[PDB]
Amino acid sequence: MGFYQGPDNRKITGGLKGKHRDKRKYEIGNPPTFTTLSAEDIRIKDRTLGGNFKVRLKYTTTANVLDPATNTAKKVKILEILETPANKELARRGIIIRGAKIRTEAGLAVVTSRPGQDGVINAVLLKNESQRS
Repeated sequence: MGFYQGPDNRKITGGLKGKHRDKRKYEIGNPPTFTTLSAEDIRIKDRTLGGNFKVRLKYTTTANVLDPATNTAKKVKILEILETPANKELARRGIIIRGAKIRTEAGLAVVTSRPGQDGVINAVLLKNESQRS
């Protein structure tokens, strides 16, 4: 009870600290080179490509002329039927009936059998031109 000094407060300013200036560290510079290709490699599989398959021989329409003079049966190509059978329109296709005249690379022959599995109709040479009258 008389006199007493009150709470004296001062400003303790001790923030005397500077920062630093920043430079480059170790940043990624140049990128690496690239790969080439495999185009020519695929072109080497492309160059060695195979050829093409060939053709086959087929069954030509034949008449099996037994030649009575030589007594030997032969396969000669069919020209045409001359003496018209009842089944002429079928004999055009080559379905000829026994007794109808036909021309072969041999001569005039008469069909003496039915059409074979080859489409080969057996015939016999009459050893002359049979007069159609």
